[PDB]
Amino acid sequence: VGSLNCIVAVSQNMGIGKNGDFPWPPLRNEFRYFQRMTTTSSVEGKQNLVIMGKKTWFSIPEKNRPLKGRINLVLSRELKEPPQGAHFLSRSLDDALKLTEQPELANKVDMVWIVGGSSVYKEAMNHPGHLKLFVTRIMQDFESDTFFPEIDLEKYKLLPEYPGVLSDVQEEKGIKYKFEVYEKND
Ligand SMILES: NC(=O)C1=CN([C@@H]2O[C@H](COP(=O)(O)OP(=O)(O)OC[C@H]3O[C@@H](n4cnc5c(N)ncnc54)[C@H](OP(=O)(O)O)[C@@H]3O)[C@@H](O)[C@H]2O)C=CC1
Ligand SMILES: COc1ccc(OC)c(Cc2cnc3nc(N)nc(N)c3c2C)c1
Repeated sequence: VGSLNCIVAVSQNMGIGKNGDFPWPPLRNEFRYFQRMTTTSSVEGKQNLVIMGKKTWFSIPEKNRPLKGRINLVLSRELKEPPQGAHFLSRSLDDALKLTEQPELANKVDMVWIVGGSSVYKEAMNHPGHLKLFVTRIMQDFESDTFFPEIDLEKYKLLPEYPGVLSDVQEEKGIKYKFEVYEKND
């Protein structure tokens, strides 16, 4: 109902996963960042909705599923019902978005966050209108089996800054990374 946003951590080789996991060792503050960003609602009494593919839901450890304080929606054409812990199941990105507009969640959803995987990212990226990409650039190459789609710089503008997102290069476990925000409106 508010903003449509994507959030991803990508290596310099554009990788996002490896055998059901993140291609690098776990970054606990990257994660804290991901939690803070998708969890905070710019409006009282409203909650954010997170959309993810089926493989993304199964890659999150059980202890962490469902993502707390958010409406969790899984995308699948094969599941008959939401996985255990999940709140909604949709068969496509359009229906996930049309549901937002159901008087049910009428006034319950604030921002919508696309949290993975590839398939779900590309399709949000081609979705017309206004969208923001929140990209954590992991500054090294990592052997990966899943990639993030190409960012069209003719459509996406990298922002010079954004409220609540550090602009300095971070370092954890001896790997460097930085946070970026891209905006579109076609
Ligand atoms: N570094 C990072 O930020 C992130 C990394 N990841 C990682 O990426 C991998 C998961 O990636 P990926 O393989 O791309 O998986 P996805 O999570 O996108 O799972 C794909 C499944 O989801 C369903 N689905 C996906 N897109 C759609 C759609 N548009 N409409 C309907 N159903 C859809 C389909 O399910 P069905 O087959 O059941 O139809 C499809 O098989 C793991 O490695 C995970 O750890 C994930 C998120 C962020
Ligand atoms: C251990 O907690 C996990 C493990 C795996 C896992 O998804 C692959 C997640 C979810 C997770 C974590 N950090 C992220 N970090 C960023 N920047 N973007 C994401 N989309 C993201 C996601 C979806 C959380």
